[PDB]
Amino acid sequence: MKAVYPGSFDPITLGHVDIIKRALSIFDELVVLVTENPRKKCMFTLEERKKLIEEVLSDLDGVKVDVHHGLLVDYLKKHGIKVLVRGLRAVTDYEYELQMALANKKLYSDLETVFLIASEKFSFISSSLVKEVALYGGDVTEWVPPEVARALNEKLKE
Amino acid sequence: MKAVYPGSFDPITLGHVDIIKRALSIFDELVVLVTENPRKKCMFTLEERKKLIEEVLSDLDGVKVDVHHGLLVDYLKKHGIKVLVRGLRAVTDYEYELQMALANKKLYSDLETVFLIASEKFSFISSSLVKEVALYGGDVTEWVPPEVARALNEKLK
Amino acid sequence: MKAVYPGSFDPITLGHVDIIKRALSIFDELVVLVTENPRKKCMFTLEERKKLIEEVLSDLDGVKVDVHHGLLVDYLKKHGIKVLVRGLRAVTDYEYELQMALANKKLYSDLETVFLIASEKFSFISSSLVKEVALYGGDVTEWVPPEVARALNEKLKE
Amino acid sequence: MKAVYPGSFDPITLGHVDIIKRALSIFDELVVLVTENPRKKCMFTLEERKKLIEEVLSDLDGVKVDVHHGLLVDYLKKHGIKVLVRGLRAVTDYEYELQMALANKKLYSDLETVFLIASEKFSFISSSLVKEVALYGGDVTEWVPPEVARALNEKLK
Amino acid sequence: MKAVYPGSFDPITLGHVDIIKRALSIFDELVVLVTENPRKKCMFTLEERKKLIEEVLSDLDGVKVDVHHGLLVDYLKKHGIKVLVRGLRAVTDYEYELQMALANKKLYSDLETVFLIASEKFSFISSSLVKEVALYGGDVTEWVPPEVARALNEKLKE
Amino acid sequence: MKAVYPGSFDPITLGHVDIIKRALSIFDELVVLVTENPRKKCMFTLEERKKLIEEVLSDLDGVKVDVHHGLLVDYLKKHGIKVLVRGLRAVTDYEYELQMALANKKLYSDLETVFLIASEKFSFISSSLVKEVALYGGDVTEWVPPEVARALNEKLK
Ligand SMILES: CC(C)(COP(=O)(O)O)[C@H](O)C(=O)NCCC(=O)NCCS
Ligand SMILES: CC(C)(COP(=O)(O)O)[C@H](O)C(=O)NCCC(=O)NCCS
Ligand SMILES: CC(C)(COP(=O)(O)O)[C@H](O)C(=O)NCCC(=O)NCCS
Ligand SMILES: CC(C)(COP(=O)(O)O)[C@H](O)C(=O)NCCC(=O)NCCS
Ligand SMILES: CC(C)(COP(=O)(O)O)[C@H](O)C(=O)NCCC(=O)NCCS
Ligand SMILES: CC(C)(COP(=O)(O)O)[C@H](O)C(=O)NCCC(=O)NCCS
Repeated sequence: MKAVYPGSFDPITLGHVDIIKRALSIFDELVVLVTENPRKKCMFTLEERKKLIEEVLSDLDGVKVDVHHGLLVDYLKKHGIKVLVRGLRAVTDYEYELQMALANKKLYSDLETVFLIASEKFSFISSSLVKEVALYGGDVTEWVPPEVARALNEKLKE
Repeated sequence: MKAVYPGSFDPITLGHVDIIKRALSIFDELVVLVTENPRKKCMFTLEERKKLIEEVLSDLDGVKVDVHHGLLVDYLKKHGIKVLVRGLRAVTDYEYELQMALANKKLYSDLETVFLIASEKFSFISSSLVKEVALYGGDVTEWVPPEVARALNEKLK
Repeated sequence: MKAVYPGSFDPITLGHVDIIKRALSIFDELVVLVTENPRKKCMFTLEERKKLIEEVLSDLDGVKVDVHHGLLVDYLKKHGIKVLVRGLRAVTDYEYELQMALANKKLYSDLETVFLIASEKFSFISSSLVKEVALYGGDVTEWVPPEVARALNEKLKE
Repeated sequence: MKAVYPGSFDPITLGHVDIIKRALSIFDELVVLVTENPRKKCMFTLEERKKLIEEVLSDLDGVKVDVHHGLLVDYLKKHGIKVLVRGLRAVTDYEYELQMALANKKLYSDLETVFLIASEKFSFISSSLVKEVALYGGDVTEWVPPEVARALNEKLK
Repeated sequence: MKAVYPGSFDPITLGHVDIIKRALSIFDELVVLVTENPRKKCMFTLEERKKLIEEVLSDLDGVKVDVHHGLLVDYLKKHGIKVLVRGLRAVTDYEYELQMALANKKLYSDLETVFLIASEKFSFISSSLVKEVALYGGDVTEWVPPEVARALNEKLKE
Repeated sequence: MKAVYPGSFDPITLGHVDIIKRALSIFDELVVLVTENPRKKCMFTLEERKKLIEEVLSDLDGVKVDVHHGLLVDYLKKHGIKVLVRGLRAVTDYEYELQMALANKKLYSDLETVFLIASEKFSFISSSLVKEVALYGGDVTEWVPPEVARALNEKLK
């Protein structure tokens, strides 16, 4: 069965990769969906983020990476996908997640949003933390794949 | 007794209408006050928002709609109003509401901020949700009055 | 207009007294209702609590003190009261309040639960904290009326 | 694929039944597991709760109801089940759920705890609310299956 | 400078040991104070707990282990200690810690309660979790010192 | 022992001054570090903020005021400081403080971030609140030092 893992992935972290790998143990097919969050000004374009994720996930079976500019549930409806996966961390805004899950279900009544728990080691990181630290030249090697560390380093020069 | 229900109402949703109606069961006179939130960029002007609300509330007795550009407690002091009504949702920033209630009371010692609980159906909606969904062409009809759905549709063109 | 301010008041604190005083600015008649909480083992009997509160509020106009053993909304329906007042503190279980308000409104549709915010000075106290400190002989004089400090002291000799 | 939906179910509510029906959209087999919570004193025995749930879910395909007295992950390991399903409400202790998910995953590395969101209607109810209202003679009919309203009625005599 | 690390320590976990080690990098003298929490029924007596802690910390310099049955601030006042150290975890009741810090500062105005953050790995563990798991015969080896795993095993036979 | 109290101090409030005074009873040397928060647009420059704080703390022994534009831990590493002090309020985003403490300790393994509790009177105030109220011409006298009230008044003209 198919699921979508939607997110800004700006950039993708090792926490995200963990959720992807784990989600694949429940859903045979996973779409990692780089989707526009209108409440964020992103560092990387949607396509830059897609290419990064593809490099990073390159030898996982069962995973496809895509981008979406519109209403999330329209992507799912169009492709006949009825499951959304999201990760929950200690630093997650829980009411935000609930609000969106409930809103999405109202817009798409067949939808199920399924949450996995971040492991302890990734429960307090975020893309935002990663970018902030990299932008001041800190080491983010333990939080992101090497592809992403390179990409961040370049963007901090450009 | 008179109370002010202050908010961005950008736009007013069914959750807001519910708090208005319920607040009127306690306070015989309610001022719905469209007030500037300096931490928000608003979709509709203060006056567009007043007009929607007036259309929406248009046969409710006991309600007046107004706008205010300054310090909220100044409106209440000038009009002799000593009660502020606000709604509490599952998705409400509780510390923000407390902070603001306490700051307002510091500024205006006779003030009481009184909170009502949003019903379950409205406890996870907000104007922000409504606008985001409308802006991507989703149906917001379950969350807003039809006057507002119309207004949002126009604004999105 | 009539309102009920229901609670364990076990014992009543200066924080409760503040909410009573403030609620009386909005509601002409206030019933302070000593109500059984089935999730607590109380220190004082319902009647001991009623008596302390009466001593403590003795010269406030507009306040009546009463006790109730049953379903809270039944007290209100019986007496034609449609407003419940509760205080909100930094240490309040917000979800429990919200749950109870919404349950109470499902049981009694005309009901409105209204919340006042505890002042900063009382926003981190509770009857529980008071009892625990008095139990170990600490001074609770800044948190409770003198009558209550007295009653606590006696109870911790018994 | 099999999952276990573990809980006190003391008693089962319409919120739990909703999660069960929805989980069955994802998992082909669901074990509803009446499991001992050592931080709770139950109203009904584990076996009373099992019988109630079996009455309630009687014509749902794909569900089994069972009881477990020990460590949750031991039941899953024993039966080769590697998914746990839980529900998330507005009134859920989030940090408790995370703790327990993380602890269970430590104890059983192949485990995944999967969370579904309770609908708005069921996001502010709990078994504990139901029992407290029932015990004071309040109507809990909109929160529990009729079977459970009956059982609560009897127990309170 | 002297500090007290007060707690139930029922039993001491690796999370507590981490806080102790780290607090010693700031405070040259640390008193680990096994103190009675009246809102808990403890598994081990205060003396059992002291003994376990002493076994566990046996070759740490700068640490003393003690017990206290009364009001915490009375121990501190008696011994001229003005700093209390507590740990903060993702599963900490933050309002309970604040309440108690503020209450303690009210009862002893010179006191400062200082909080350290638990590491990610210990941020979701508690003595309570440990005891629940052990009680049902689960491995708590990664969460407690071996002395404690042994003590827990014995207690679960007794 | 030396500690850094880092913050935007935009502007410094009486709550910050209280944490400074109290931190000085534990740490014989305190550096108040005006540091860039990249998630905020500041009202005052780093140097305006440094100068305010210096006026405000002028007769406190043991305190130095400084500014830093980069990674916070780099300031500490450079100066051999291994303690960071922060304040906890009712209105503090706890998860954010935790996240940053843990991240900082990852980047600088000798570091301890140590938290003091804001007194009740300061537990619901913030520089943001102050700015918002001052902006609308409200009295912020009870929340900031008179030097800061003045500075805010100027800025608003
Ligand atoms: C990108 C995301 C999925 C949120 O993910 P994020 O937390 O990784 O930013 C986004 O907010 C989203 O859903 N965008 C599309 C708009 C939409 O479908 N719904 C918003 C109303 S629920
Ligand atoms: C509009 C509102 C009442 C907030 O309502 P909102 O949550 O609907 O945005 C606003 O923040 C407000 O009070 N605005 C300007 C006046 C003021 O006094 N602000 C300081 C509050 S301490
Ligand atoms: C005593 C109290 C008011 C709670 O107040 P407390 O927080 O002061 O203990 C009580 O829990 C209550 O409302 N009712 C007792 C019985 C009842 O009505 N229970 C169901 C409420 S949904
Ligand atoms: C605690 C509970 C009964 C279920 O919780 P519920 O009461 O929230 O429905 C849970 O299912 C459980 O696991 N009980 C058995 C003991 C166990 O495995 N404990 C360690 C959990 S980390
Ligand atoms: C031991 C502890 C610090 C709590 O520690 P714990 O949270 O590890 O159980 C305890 O509750 C305590 O202080 N006990 C004695 C009673 C007291 O002095 N104060 C509570 C009044 S603020
Ligand atoms: C960002 C901030 C100034 C926050 O302080 P504030 O809460 O007073 O704004 C913080 O003190 C800090 O660390 N800033 C510098 C940038 C940095 O080092 N960021 C990585 C945070 S892990």
